[PDB]
Amino acid sequence: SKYKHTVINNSVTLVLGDAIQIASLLPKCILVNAANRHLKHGGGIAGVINKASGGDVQEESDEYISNNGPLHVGDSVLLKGHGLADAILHVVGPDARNNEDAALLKRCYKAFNKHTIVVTPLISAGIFSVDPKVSFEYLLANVTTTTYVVVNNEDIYNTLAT
Ligand SMILES: NC(=O)c1ccc[n+]([C@@H]2O[C@H](COP(=O)([O-])OP(=O)(O)OC[C@H]3O[C@@H](n4cnc5c(N)ncnc54)[C@H](O)[C@@H]3O)[C@@H](O)[C@H]2O)c1
Repeated sequence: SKYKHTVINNSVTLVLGDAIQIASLLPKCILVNAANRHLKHGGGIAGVINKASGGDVQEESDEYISNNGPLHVGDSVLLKGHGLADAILHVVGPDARNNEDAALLKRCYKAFNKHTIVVTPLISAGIFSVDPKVSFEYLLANVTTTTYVVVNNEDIYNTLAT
């Protein structure tokens, strides 16, 4: 403890708190960023990750994109951790505002499985406007590695913890 949490299965623990704070706690982990195709970290969790790095994350992201072009929806890229974690896995969830289908979360969450310990927000559950329950279902269905799923909204936590 130290945070409110529910163990869902052998792999997944749901945590009420801040993903950055949970990632700092763990000696070894990857932190997941809920990113857009251009890795422009203007807001949401992406914004808070970038600011916690003092803009180091945006700097790196720009270099990656500048040289490699935009990601596809459902793609991910493992980049440096900038002291927040061992590395940051930037994952591009579907944006329901752009009629992108929630089923692309399968690709997002499968990318977790090659990592030993993952700390993640619910992908697409913010401004990308996927039902948190739907995002969580896709996570449980596809994630097979040790994962701390961190939500900062107690009402969302209660819904998913039932
Ligand atoms: N031009 C641009 O900058 C541009 C354009 C289009 C889209 N977008 C991006 O789309 C992104 C992704 O949307 P999304 O829904 O996948 O992301 P998200 O940040 O919006 O939401 C993910 C979930 O995690 C929660 N959360 C937020 N901060 C948290 C924290 N500290 N710890 C744990 N949980 C936290 C949110 O409340 C939400 O439930 C935006 O953050 C933004 O970067 C940006």
